Amino acid sequence: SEPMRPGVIRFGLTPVADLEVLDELQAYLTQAVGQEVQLITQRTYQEVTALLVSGNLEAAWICGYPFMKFRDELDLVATPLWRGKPVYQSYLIVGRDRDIAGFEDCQGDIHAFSDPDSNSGYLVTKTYLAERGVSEEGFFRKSFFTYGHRNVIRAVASGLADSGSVDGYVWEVMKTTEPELVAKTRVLVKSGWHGFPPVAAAAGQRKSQAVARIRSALLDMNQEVLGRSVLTRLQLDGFVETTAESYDSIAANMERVRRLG
Repeated sequence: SEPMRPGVIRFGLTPVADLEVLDELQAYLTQAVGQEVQLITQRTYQEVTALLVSGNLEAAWICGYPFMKFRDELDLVATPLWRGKPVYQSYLIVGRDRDIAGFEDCQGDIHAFSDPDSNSGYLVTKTYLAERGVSEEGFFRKSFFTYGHRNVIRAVASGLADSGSVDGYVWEVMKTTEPELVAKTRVLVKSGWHGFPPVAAAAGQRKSQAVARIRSALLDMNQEVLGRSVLTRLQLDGFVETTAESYDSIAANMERVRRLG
């Protein structure tokens, strides 16, 4: 019960954007919170979520799947707004010129998933498979993790993967920033709408001044020039408060996948 506190406010995420964007987000959070905030990048959602649950981050930008997986150990801070709504889709992508009708035609593909703890990069496609009585090992000739949504698009564009499961927000953003790369892909399947990947805190930190200041920095991010500059680079509109109810559609798919196979 001797308290442990960090030397600096730590904000965890996966590399969701270019280094210049992340530097600008770090600068914004430092400015809004009124003291140093350090961005801690990890490769995987397992890594970021584990650091947050164990009290080695003040907050983290995670995914609805890891959030619902550790629902009792985590509190929602804020949900991003994209194209005016706190929701997104999983895209199943193939090569631009690939001649197939739908999901069934992907049998025997090499498939690129993003991360085993990603809603849009794994769980949605896993739900499509499980509903039809198959797993990735049975349906695909090979499946692998890229540990990055932009990397799924690169894997399909380069022809190393026949198909891929990607965050629809990331595909739409990349279409504007790297149009010649994304033009080598097309969307075969769009999923249902799910809660946009949220910012969360450890359950034992509701009272925390650090979490309160990070929450305010996110909700008030449009108030100042630097905040609006970061949001413009992310193609996000801001952050809103949500309840766990917003992530019920992801919880439902987790329960479905658990009950099947």
